[PDB]
Amino acid sequence: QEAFCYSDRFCQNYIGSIPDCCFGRGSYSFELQPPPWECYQC
Repeated sequence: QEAFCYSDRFCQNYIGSIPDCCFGRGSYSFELQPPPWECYQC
């Protein structure tokens, strides 16, 4: 329910994991700090 949230769309700014990831700046992925294209930008 908690995808990894990266405030930046390049997936390298991990702020944690939250299920309300898209209620702020965030790109979410199910992997730890992957390449920019592997995250979904909110």
